[PDB]
Amino acid sequence: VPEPEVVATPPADAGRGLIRVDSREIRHYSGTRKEPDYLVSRDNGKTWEMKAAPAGYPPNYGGIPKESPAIVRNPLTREFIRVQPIGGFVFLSRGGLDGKWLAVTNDGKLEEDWKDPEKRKNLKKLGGIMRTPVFVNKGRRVIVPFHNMGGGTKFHISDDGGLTWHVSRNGVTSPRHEARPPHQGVRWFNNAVEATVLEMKDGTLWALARTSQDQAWQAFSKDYGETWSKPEPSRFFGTLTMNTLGRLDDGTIVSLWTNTMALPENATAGNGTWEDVFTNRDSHHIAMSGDEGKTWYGFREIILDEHRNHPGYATLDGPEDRGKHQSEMVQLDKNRILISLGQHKNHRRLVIVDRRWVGAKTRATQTGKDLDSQWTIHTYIPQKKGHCSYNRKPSAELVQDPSGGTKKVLQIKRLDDPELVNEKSNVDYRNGGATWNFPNGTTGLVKFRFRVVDGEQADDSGLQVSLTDRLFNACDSTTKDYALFTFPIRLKPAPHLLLGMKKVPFTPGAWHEISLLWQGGQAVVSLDGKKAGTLKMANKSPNGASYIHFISTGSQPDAGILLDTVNARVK
Ligand SMILES: [Ca+2]
Ligand SMILES: [Cl-]
Repeated sequence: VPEPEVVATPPADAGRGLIRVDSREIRHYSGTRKEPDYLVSRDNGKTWEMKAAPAGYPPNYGGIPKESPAIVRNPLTREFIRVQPIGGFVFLSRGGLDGKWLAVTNDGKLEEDWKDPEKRKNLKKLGGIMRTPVFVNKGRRVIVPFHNMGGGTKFHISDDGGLTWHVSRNGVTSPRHEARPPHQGVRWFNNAVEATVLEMKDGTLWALARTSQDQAWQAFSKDYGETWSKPEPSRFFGTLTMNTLGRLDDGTIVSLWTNTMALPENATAGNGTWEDVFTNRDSHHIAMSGDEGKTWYGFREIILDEHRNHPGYATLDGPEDRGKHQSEMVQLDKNRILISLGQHKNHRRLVIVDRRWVGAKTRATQTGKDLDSQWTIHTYIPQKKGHCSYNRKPSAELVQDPSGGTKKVLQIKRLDDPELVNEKSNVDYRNGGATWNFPNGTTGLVKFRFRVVDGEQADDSGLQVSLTDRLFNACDSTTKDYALFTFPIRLKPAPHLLLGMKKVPFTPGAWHEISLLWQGGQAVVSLDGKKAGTLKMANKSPNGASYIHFISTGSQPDAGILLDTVNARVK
């Protein structure tokens, strides 16, 4: 069963503009300010080329150059509706995407002659930053989520195919972040923004929205979007990144999001009215549910950002926002889904994912072979660069296997690098680390092979090992406080595992295997095939474990430990 496959770079940041035309043709429109165009696949998503749009397709009067308008098919008429991410007009098609297009007027009529500037003055303009129109109530209503500068998500609502519009009575909100430890400042405040909506089988609507909390928040509507329930945390971890929900032909729900935890806010973060830095946008994830969201599986990494370790990350080809957050999906066939994801022309991708891969129960890795594609190891140079970015370094390096032979293995240690410190922001990212994804499970077995490096060690040198339910940065020493299960490997006074107050010795100069067998609220730890002790769950999870996280613990430069293989099996 195939791993995720990159097939192209979309012509706009992801999240809007991907649209199926027929059984073989799929398009991704653009935000171009010039003659409209689109990226097109004519082989159901495998290969792609740019094409100019025909003369009757409207230019982008609103929007912005890096974002396409949203294009959605009306399920009753099979025509299309188009809205921009911001500004511009409401366009409806007659005769398809390459047919005639009409703009909605303020008086509920349709305007054919929209290339006349004077006639554009009386066209309907929907306010706010908009996401994707969705058709609900047996196709008879269309809703467009939007947010303004402060009051949270609300919905533009039309009951006549988009000709006339009103606003929902309420929408979705979420609370402000508080500067409590480990935070030294406030996260940029987003009040339940950038919502995705799904119609559930019982007619209820589910809205899932981006927040300043550790997870997306959600609300539900029983009246097709007019009114919404009290907002609550969702099961999808992530902060200040976008969620997308969709449904496959057979009823299966798909959730796409960036399943990450940002580094704690530092001492120069503002009052929350603006963002200082993004440290959580270098991955994208997928989970699925076959039972209307009662249970979920997957939580797999679709892709890691190829540039994530780079010391020029923030400023290569301009300073604008980049990464793997934002996404849109189109099903290709029973087993395959096409996803557009990310921001910036060097980071944006179109990727094909297989559902059988989402449902897999095992994964294995060797650091020397798989570092580039599978391992998050970057630390940050904590100096603001570009638009809300930091440049990076790899925090851990491959070295020869001390035993001999051809394996390269990962050295995880406390770095001697003053560039990873910012005194005024009061942050220090010199502890190297590494983290790796596997399919989600509430029960599982993970095994890893490690060795103490033969050299000088500090008094607190070692490795904190954590099982987590989202991706924590390699250099984040607070991971243990949020982990499902966690324990330290200590190198001094002599090497040992610490399980509670139990010390379990092991030898230097030799490879060792540790296994973690978890079930419910307990994890059994084994060393070289012998039971070593049992760990109580530190944090409950709505989902289960889907990452193992390793971080050095030394406070002075040390030699650290080597990491070779990791294997996971879940049930
Ligand atoms: Ca911040
Ligand atoms: Cl943003």
